[PDB]
Amino acid sequence: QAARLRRRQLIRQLLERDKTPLAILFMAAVVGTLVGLAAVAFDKGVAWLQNQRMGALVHTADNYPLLLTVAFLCSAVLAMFGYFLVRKYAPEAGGSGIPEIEGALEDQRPVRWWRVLPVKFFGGLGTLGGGMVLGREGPTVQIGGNIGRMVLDIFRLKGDEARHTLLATGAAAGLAAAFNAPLAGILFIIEEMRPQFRYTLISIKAVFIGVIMSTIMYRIFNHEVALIDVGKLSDAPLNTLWLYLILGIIFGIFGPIFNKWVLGMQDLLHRVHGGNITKWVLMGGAIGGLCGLLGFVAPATSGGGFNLIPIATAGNFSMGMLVFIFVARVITTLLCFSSGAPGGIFAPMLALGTVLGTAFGMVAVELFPQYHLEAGTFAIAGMGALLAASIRAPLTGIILVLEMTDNYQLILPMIITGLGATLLAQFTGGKPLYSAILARTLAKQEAEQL
Amino acid sequence: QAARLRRRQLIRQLLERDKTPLAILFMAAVVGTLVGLAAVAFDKGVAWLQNQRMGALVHTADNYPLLLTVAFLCSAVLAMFGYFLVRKYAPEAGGSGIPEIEGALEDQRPVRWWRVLPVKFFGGLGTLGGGMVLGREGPTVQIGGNIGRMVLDIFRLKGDEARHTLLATGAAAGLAAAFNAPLAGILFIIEEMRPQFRYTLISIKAVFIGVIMSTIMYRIFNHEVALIDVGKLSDAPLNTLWLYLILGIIFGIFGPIFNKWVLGMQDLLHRVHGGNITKWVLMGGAIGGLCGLLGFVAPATSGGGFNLIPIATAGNFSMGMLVFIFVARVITTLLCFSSGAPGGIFAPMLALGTVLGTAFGMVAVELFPQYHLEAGTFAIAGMGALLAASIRAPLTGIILVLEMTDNYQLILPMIITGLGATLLAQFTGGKPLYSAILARTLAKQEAEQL
Repeated sequence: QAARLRRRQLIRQLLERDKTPLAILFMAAVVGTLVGLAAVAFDKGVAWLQNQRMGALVHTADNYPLLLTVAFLCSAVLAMFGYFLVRKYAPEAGGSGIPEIEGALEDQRPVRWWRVLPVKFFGGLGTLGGGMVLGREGPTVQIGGNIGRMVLDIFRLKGDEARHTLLATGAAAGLAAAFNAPLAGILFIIEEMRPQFRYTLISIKAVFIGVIMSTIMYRIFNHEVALIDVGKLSDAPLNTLWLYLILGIIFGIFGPIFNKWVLGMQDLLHRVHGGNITKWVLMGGAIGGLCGLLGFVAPATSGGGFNLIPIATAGNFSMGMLVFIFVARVITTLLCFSSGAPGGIFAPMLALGTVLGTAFGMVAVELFPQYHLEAGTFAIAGMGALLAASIRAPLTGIILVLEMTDNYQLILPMIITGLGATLLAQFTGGKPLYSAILARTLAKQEAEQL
Repeated sequence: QAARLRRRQLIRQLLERDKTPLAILFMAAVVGTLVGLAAVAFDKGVAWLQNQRMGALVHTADNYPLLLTVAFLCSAVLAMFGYFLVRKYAPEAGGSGIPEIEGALEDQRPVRWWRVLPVKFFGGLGTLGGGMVLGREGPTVQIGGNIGRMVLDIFRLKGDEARHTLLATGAAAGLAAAFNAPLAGILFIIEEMRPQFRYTLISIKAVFIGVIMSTIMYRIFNHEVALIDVGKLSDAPLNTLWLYLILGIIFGIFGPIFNKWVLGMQDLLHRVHGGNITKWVLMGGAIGGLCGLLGFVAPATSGGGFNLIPIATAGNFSMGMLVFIFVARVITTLLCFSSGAPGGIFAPMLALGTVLGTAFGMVAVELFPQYHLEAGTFAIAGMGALLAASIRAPLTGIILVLEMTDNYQLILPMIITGLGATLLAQFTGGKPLYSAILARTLAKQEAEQL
């Protein structure tokens, strides 16, 4: 009966497949409407502190000394307000938010919306609005997971089913509304987010419904908008593909290395505030300010990244400038994330990738003039190549780019790259940056209950 | 230690995540090169029997009586040769091939490439080349799974890991090269194909490598080609979205109903050959011929579907003609699939969807002239809407369309439809057509070992 019994199960299971209680759906449908209706508010707000912080630089646009200082001041002030809410009211909403919600799907590091919501919301609203090199996924994904179980508790639903689900959708609807990438939002909650070592109980269809409602919300407000807009680029002939493997490899070897820095520098930053709820808040206002300053002198180095970059570059920067920008951001990016302020490195890793990808093309363009190349295609190929080597979630990367870049012509080179970026990132022993961070924020949670 | 032990595991697991033995990869890399190099050969061949079967209709293009008969004759002959190889040498390669490979991932209905390969290959090469309303995924996906374990056995690899994997990739690389849809190929092997009631042991990254190599093969041969080509259509403003829900609902209620027919008519077809390895082969040559005839008089009703349809329609058919075509194909489609000849209903369900979707638009166009609508967008919305309600695998449907239609502008309406197509397809109690077929081909395998 070992073999002949499985059948009696499957057949009862197959013909019973796709089980989703109408309440989990109608509910995920709500998590989406809110998680999304949240990001639109968050976003439009972070975009307002940038409008104001930029409005004060034309009021005093007479003398550079004052200007170059109010700049540093506004960002430093906001970064403060930020690191504060995090350090005092909920040290959980510091950093990204994915590695955390990602744990909550394994049932650990529970979710306390009652705090994290208004914290992460205003905290990040501070850091991002400051003009720091932080992406806005972290906040939305977390605020999302939270807006998730918040409604799980307000309507008190039972089972692991409705718990794991209503959370995941809040997260997908999160990432989705952060980039207006519904497809990328979903594929994320099932290649990354979700618990990876044992069957899950998340209902895809519930996630879907979430993602849509969230995406609809984004469309409702941000009418006729595209975060990144590059036209259509050249095509990528077969006799060119290999070049994208080479690039994938480079992203591969670099991917892990970057992790060591991002990961190992949130240490060489803990040895400057030691946990001091203020020395920390001051250190933050410091780098936060540094950004506001860079925001005026050489903006290529500050900013949430794509705020102009993937575009201004997928077309025309001097080889050197690229290199500068790359390194410049490599720092500022770590500096802001590693410190521990609200906001993720998802976005800024898109920028870095785009810049590094461009640079590669730059070179390939002049070495094989027999190919008639446009550096751009290499910028798009390597846009999510860093995600692929660092947080190691290619599919979500590939679809996410295609989602907001719209050049399916390059779908092949895009994979060829991102795929080799996960290989050379394994044979060099790297780790899913988002997990390696859970491990840390978990093993250092274990040796603290003794 | 209940709670505090899980941690000691995860942390050992997290930091150990992404385990893939270099041999499984290098191997999947081979399954892809072959599974793909197989479809290109299969395809180009099925396209040749259509060139020849069409070459004989210009040799005798004088008199309609002879013409209208050699037409029926060639198809009837080929369909014969087809149902034969299936009935005599391997009754496993009859029907699609997905419900079967889909079982092999649960470990049942084992795979015997030594037979099924040359059978499904030439068998379908017969049926499809005949011009029957059968898609070419079935054959490739199966021939793929088979080319899969074939190399698992030729190189004899161990574990459930390398078995489940090398199979799945052969399948993904299958679907992938069948539509030149790498992304759809992958998302399929993880929303459908794969065992759904317990953690799997398939290595995504292995699948990836397969899909690519397969897709590269397709590009290697079919240079500058697109199976379906519709330009860019109008955009889909917010004040229009709901219309696509309505459509999703309709696809929802219809989805299951169709299943009952496809499913319940492979019965009202068994009562005409009773298992007779010849009455069957004759019944086949019959409907197979019927197609060759329709292939000349009203082609909208025969053919693998998109062979002109999703295009000639995503633009201009009379409301009625659509209706005709819809019903006409509804039959011919079942008739060919249900009979039990090699070839799937994946493709033909795209056609039906496109026709039904068009029809919906047709109507919506003239009812809300306040919207400035193009029926087309509704054709694309509902292209994979049948897949969504019938085989109930939306994500694979949505990406598959976008993959070969290239209108991301409609990504929202595409989901809004396909999503509502799985809801109204649950609240009406339908089942994953691909599973319901495994159940059947499994429970009738159990009551045959007594």
